[PDB]
Amino acid sequence: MATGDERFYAEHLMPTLQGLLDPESAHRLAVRFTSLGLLPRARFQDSDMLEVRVLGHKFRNPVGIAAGFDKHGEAVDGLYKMGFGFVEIGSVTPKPQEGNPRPRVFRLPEDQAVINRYGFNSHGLSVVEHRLRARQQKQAKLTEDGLPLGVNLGKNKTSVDAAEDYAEGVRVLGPLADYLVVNVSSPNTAGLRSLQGKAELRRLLTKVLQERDGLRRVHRPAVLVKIAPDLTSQDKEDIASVVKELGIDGLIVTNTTVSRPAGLQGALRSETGGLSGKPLRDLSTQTIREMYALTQGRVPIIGVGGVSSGQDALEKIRAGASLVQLYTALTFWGPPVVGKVKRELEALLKEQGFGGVTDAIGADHRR
Ligand SMILES: Cc1cc2nc3c(=O)[nH]c(=O)nc-3n(C[C@H](O)[C@H](O)[C@H](O)COP(=O)(O)O)c2cc1C
Ligand SMILES: O=C(N[C@@H]1CCCc2c1cnn2-c1ccccc1F)c1onc2ccccc12
Ligand SMILES: CCCCCCCCCC[N+](C)(C)[O-]
Ligand SMILES: O=C1C[C@@H](C(=O)O)NC(=O)N1
Ligand SMILES: [Cl-]
Ligand SMILES: [Cl-]
Ligand SMILES: [Cl-]
Repeated sequence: MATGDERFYAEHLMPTLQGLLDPESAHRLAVRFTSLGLLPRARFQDSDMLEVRVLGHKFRNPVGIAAGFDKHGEAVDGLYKMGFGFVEIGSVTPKPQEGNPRPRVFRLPEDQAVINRYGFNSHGLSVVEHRLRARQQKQAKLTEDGLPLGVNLGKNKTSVDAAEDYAEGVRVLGPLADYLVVNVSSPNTAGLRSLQGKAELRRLLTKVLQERDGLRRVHRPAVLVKIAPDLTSQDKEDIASVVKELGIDGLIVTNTTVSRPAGLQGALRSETGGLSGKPLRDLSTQTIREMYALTQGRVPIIGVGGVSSGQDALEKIRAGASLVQLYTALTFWGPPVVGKVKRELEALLKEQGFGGVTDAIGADHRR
């Protein structure tokens, strides 16, 4: 049973490594091991119940790795090996940039949470382009086999024209991606989340979509917008409106939160940055629920924020997500968490009378 690796990781290896390594070192080591395929056995075999068709693609299972883990596209193949149904790399900025000073990442173990203020540390588009080009046909085969690749695009700290930074990303990495994400929801770049005062969001996304439409057909990715959990009701209404009007392909709901929910215990709760993990979970699920309603269920949503179990995944799917991602849970529980979530989700689907993931998408809105 896989529960062996799961328990060993969760109860012994992971807490040991947490005591030995600072969180940024732990991130770097996890990326390096993953990149080399040095992974526990992923004992879980994906069943047909977990397959999802969305965004022009087959997804063998609906559990992805969220942006921010493999920022620079170094570990994509090991992430599939780990059992993820899809991988999102980035955020990638046009020019290389260092990000914020260290320390810039903090664990809140008591809360099963993380706070980060990386500030879009990125190798930049050219480096990532060449890295993805080196495995482009391997990725075409993976995609055809139900294992798509997403690329999350960011902007540089000193850029004078945000829309131009995103357009550069679409031109350079769009041809190498199944989907692109216009991340206008980092907490850690000044001005970024403001990329929604309405006619200006419309202006940005129109430029992005024009650049995407200009790519040759087999190199033309889906375009998604990733939003924060901190938006006003007005901002959410506005985003829904623009997405419908422009024919944006989907939404990623959500990025980290700049809020600090009552009840956090970790000593580092008042560090600046975005909060992820358990305390974000229900805020994210509620944002999914509202965006699904505002878009009439016609816009695919990738649900993200605090997923650590099959129940967490199913709640997001029933709220409206077609796919989910996780990050922070991997940091606490290690690679076995991926099989755990998938096994649990399959069991819950059966118990609740769903034929598969597809049948559960948005199920709460139909009761
Ligand atoms: C250390 C860290 C770095 C991240 N960097 C990125 C990023 O570069 N781009 C992005 O869109 N989201 C970034 N995120 C946000 C995650 O993609 C995700 O939306 C969020 O952490 C919620 O999921 P989780 O609770 O499962 O971690 C980052 C998250 C963490 C924890
Ligand atoms: O704690 C982190 N990694 C743990 C510790 C190092 C080893 C590791 C982790 C998660 N899988 N794994 C791992 C990956 C491949 C093979 C064996 C492993 F054991 C971590 O990784 N990304 C982060 C970002 C923010 C804060 C902490 C972060
Ligand atoms: C970060 C330290 C923990 C790393 C765990 C290494 C497991 C690699 C598994 C290799 N093996 C062929 C036995 O599966
Ligand atoms: O979009 C992002 C970017 C990131 C960063 O600080 O690099 N941190 C986040 O939490 N979300
Ligand atoms: Cl093993
Ligand atoms: Cl409000
Ligand atoms: Cl405090």
